[PDB]
Order: sequence, then structure tokens, then C-alpha cells
Amino acid sequence: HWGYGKHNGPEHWHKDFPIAKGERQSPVDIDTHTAKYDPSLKPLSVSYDQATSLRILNNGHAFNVEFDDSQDKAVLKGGPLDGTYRLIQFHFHWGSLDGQGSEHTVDKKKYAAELHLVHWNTKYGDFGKAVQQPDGLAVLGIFLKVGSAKPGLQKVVDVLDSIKTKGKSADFTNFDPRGLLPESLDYWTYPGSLTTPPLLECVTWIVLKEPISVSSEQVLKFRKLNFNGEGEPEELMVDNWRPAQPLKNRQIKASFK
Ligand SMILES: CC(=O)Nc1nnc(S(N)(=O)=O)s1
Ligand SMILES: [Zn+2]
Repeated sequence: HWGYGKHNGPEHWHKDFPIAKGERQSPVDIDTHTAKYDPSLKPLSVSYDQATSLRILNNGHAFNVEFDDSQDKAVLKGGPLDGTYRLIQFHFHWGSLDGQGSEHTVDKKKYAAELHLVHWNTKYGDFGKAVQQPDGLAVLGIFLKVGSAKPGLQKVVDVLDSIKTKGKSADFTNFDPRGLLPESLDYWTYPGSLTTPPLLECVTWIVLKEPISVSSEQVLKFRKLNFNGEGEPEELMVDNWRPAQPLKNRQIKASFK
């Protein structure tokens, strides 16, 4: 029954998921003045040319755009990754205001939203087996700031009215996640976890440097989603982000000087 309210939010997750106080928990604050530049980092490889979007779903915490991950259609190689990682779904973490909403923070700066493209390591068979492995997931973190309208997002924004409440799902085929990427693929990387329960410490996090801009009219329709199910009292789906967690014995490496 976890969520982001006052009585089931990120401050109560450790009572049902004691790994919330673990070692490699996410998100964290990316301190650009302590993030070491790693010249041995390879360029990222985003092969989304055969990505197959299937469905968009309101799961009571966010909205997920699921992809056909039965084959290596949309993968993520290069960077710090050893092997292939299939894009399975992406989602967003936003807030009620433009000064908050992102999960990762850059020098304590909060962005309006944060895009998470989730990939699972193919050598583990399926997603359920990869989440139990330290190098099982690779999530690509892309910040969203309020500004010009992002054209690659309008197809996502226009469909939100059909998935307003929890449990609603809608067809969402032929979507191209390449439009959601910024111009540059410079990134930070650090070993992390899921930012939602069960908070499994299985994620190699890749947070891109360059944010993307979205018009306030776009991010406003993110805030018109409902946490509740249909017929229940309306609770706006806002501030569905986890605050930053202690970095502890972890080093964030950057692909750019
Ligand atoms: C379906 C799936 O991949 N589960 C996720 N749970 N938390 C995720 S996140 N915020 O760390 O990207 S993805
Ligand atoms: Zn996420």
C-alpha cells in the first residue's frame, strides 16, 4: 500500500522494505565537484531504431510506457555497461511545482521532472531474474526543465486523459523514445537501486548531463493524473519522487571533463 503520501511515502518504506537504508540506494545528489571524470568510459549506445511501444499504463504511482522486450529491439550498450540491456518501459517522476519533481539532483538543484528509461540485462533471461542481480538493470535518467515544448513528448501528453486513474491502460504503439533524448549523451554513472519499492539494489544508473525542456502546459497534464482508482476520492498524482539518499561508499563517474 506504499505511495508518496504522508503515511506511506518514502519515509515509511523501510518498515516494509528495510533495504531503504541500504548501501547503494537511489536517487542521490550528483555533486559535480566530486564526480570524478572517467576517460576510460565508452560512449553510450542507444539503439532505439527498432523500439516497439505497446501500452501506456497508470499504475497508481506514475504512468509507464511499456515496450516489447521479447527480443533485442531497443537496447542500451556502451558507457559503463558490459553486455546488452533491453528497454522494457519508461516513466516520469514529477512534482506539484516546477522547483521540484526530479529524483536525482545536480548540486542540490531539483528539476521539474525526471525521465527514467529502464533496461534489464539480457544475460539474466527476463526482468524478474535481472532485478535480483547487482548489474541487472540500467536506468537512463533524463532531467526535465520547464521551457520550450518537447515535440517528442506530445504524443505521451495527449494520451494521459485516457489513463487518468489507477489501473487504466491505453494502447500506445509506434512511439519513438528517441525524441525524448537530449542532444548530448554526456552522463554521470553510479551503482544504484530502484527509486521505488522493493528498492532492489540492482541498477547501474546513467544520468545524462543535458536536460530536456518541456512546456509548462505539458508538465501540467502530468499533474492532472490521479493516484486513486476510478470512483475513489480524487488525489492528484503529483510529487511522486523519492528524495536523495546518502551516497555512502559510492563514486559517481562522469563521461565528460
Ligand atoms: C517496472 C520496473 O522497471 N520497475 C521500476 N521500479 N522503479 C523503477 S525506477 N524509478 O528506479 O526507474 S523502474
Ligand atoms: Zn523512475
